[PDB]
Amino acid sequence: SVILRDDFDSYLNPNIWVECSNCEMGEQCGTIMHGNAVTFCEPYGPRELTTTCLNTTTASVLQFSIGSGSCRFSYSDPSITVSYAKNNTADWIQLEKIRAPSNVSTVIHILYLPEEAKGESVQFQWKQDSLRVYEACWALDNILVINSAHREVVLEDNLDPVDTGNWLFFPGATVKHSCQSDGNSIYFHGNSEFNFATTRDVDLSTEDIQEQWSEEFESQPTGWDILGAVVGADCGTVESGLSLVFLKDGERKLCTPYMDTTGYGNLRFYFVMGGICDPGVSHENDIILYAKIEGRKEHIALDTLTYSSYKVPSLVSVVINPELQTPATKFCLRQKSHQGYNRNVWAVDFFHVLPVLPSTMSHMIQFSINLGCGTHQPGNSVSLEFSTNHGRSWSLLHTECLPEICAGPHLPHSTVYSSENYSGWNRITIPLPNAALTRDTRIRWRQTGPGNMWAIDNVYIGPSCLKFCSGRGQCTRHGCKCDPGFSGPACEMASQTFPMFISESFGSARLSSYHNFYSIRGAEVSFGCGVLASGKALVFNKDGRRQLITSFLDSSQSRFLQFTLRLGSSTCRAPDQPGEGVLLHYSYDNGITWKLLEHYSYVNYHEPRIISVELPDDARQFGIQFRWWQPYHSSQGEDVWAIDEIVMTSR
Ligand SMILES: *[C@@H]1O[C@H](CO)[C@@H](O)[C@H](O)[C@H]1NC(C)=O
Ligand SMILES: *[C@@H]1O[C@H](CO)[C@@H](O)[C@H](O)[C@H]1NC(C)=O
Ligand SMILES: *[C@@H]1O[C@H](CO)[C@@H](O)[C@H](O)[C@H]1NC(C)=O
Ligand SMILES: [Ca+2]
Ligand SMILES: [Ca+2]
Ligand SMILES: [Ca+2]
Ligand SMILES: [Ca+2]
Ligand SMILES: [Ca+2]
Repeated sequence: SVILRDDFDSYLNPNIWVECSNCEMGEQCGTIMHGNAVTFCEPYGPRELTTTCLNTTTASVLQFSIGSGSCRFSYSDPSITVSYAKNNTADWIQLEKIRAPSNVSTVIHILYLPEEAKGESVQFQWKQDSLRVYEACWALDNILVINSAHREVVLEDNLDPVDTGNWLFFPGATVKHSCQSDGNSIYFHGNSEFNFATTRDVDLSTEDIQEQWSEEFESQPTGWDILGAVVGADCGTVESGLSLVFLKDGERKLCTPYMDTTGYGNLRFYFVMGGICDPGVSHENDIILYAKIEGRKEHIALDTLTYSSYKVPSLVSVVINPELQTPATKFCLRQKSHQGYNRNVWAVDFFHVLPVLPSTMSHMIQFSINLGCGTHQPGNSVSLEFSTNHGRSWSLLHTECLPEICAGPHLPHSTVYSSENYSGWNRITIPLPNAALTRDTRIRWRQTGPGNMWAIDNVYIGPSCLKFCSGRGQCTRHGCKCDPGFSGPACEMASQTFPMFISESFGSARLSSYHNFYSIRGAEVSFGCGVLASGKALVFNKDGRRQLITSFLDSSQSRFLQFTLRLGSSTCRAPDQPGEGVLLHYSYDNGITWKLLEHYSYVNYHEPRIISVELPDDARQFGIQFRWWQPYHSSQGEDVWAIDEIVMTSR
């Protein structure tokens, strides 16, 4: 899994590092990643850090963080080489050369290791060029050499005990019992620029794909924008048959036609630079991947393909953002610069697109998370992201796509988790998107606020348990571990029964008395919106989440769900912007899958309306919840809506 790892807070460890040249292991420059770093601050002397011998036979990537922290950063100091040597000789071969840190930011460097650096006796060396005074300092932290050999399709870790091989780094966190966890968890105390937990790469590839559109480039395609390319096989087989080989003098650019992407969530293609072809040599030969919407001049950046990452044909997987799911979106690859004909050559093949989620729902992630740890901390929020290029770039695992605002497939919730909406420990269960179903995919939980406390536990990543255990179980390597009171391979058999009716006129001003509802957020019971049915109504006034979730029901013998709704009229001013309407969802797997039932435009309900929703078969279920929710509002006393007289019956 890992050939080398050191955050310098786990011990210099003489089994990892030769004695350094004029360094200190500590906090002389403050936080780089977290805790201690290897710092260089002497005015003279060689500045050098060197590993002991390593077996890099199947080493793929070298990663490290570098920066000046709170120390003086460089304007004119000599640059810093990253090199390797074999057989404990002094013949250092340069891998990369980077200028000494010249901002305050810490940069994470990802280096793809050439073949000649893969051997049985290899060291790596960080060394600053010698002087002819160092006016500045620099520091190293979180050094990692990944192993490509030994590989898994499932990652399971409840930290009891932790498998260190499952994790790269978690800066700001410790594996320990805290935050009222079940045994150990990954606990962030809240002390610092980076606070995240990153998994190792997992093999989430699938045996076949169900693409509905593809381009194989067996002849120059019609309607594309193609500059500087020939249809051929100069770089060898990129996927199958011929490919687009960008070997010409001049501009090298590839653009799809404007496409209807409103049903697509994942763009894929195979790519290679060098190898059989002439390789790129520096980052000016990099490929820029961007998108464009028809009618609008702006280029939406997507990713960058680096000259060193794709020396063999490799799958590139990119998320088509909700802003890019339009009736006319095009995708473009452009090289920055090259050194002439047949120089720094790249090739692409088998462009194809996939839906947001695979039809099979074949893979999932599940975890427990606590935000705040027994104290609601505003601004405490964790984004769940994935990478398919060894951490070079990251994407939110799911991005919301809601009516009017988004034209793509309906996706109600982004994989973002804030303290405002969660209390204590909560289990999150998510089907993985197609774009993450690759062959080196890693996951990370990243704090996006500041000193916020949080923790994660019971992590599962891999093939989906049956029905994601129906929201009533933990998915394990060996199937569902069901919660108390539930049983079966998907935890579908329940011991309790649920009411086959609901009825609420909202006579009580105390939200704590509503046991027929699971959640009442952002609302009060009052006359603020006048009379809807009779007496008071539930008026959604407040800042933050505005939602109403019924308790668990049994709608198997129910025909309709009925309620009175009003959107706006001074204490009930109507929603004024698109997407500020109300959505009705249902879920019968404990909130894993919220299915859209109806959408009430912000433009249609100024006078109270008796709404009667005839239930489709899929919404007549034992153990179901109905939710009314306003995802967007101006969060004051604005865009107010109200509900009253909720009724469901059964025969
Ligand atoms: C070095 O790594 C390779 C590939 O992982 C392995 O076959 C070899 O046995 C290793 N050498 C030693 C001394 O462990
Ligand atoms: C250097 O390392 C190579 C690894 O392929 C080994 O075969 C060779 O014997 C070594 N030679 C010396 C002089 O150390
Ligand atoms: C660090 O330098 C990079 C390179 O120009 C830049 O993108 C970034 O904004 C800099 N950080 C700060 C805090 O200026
Ligand atoms: Ca550290
Ligand atoms: Ca645990
Ligand atoms: Ca082809
Ligand atoms: Ca009422
Ligand atoms: Ca508004």
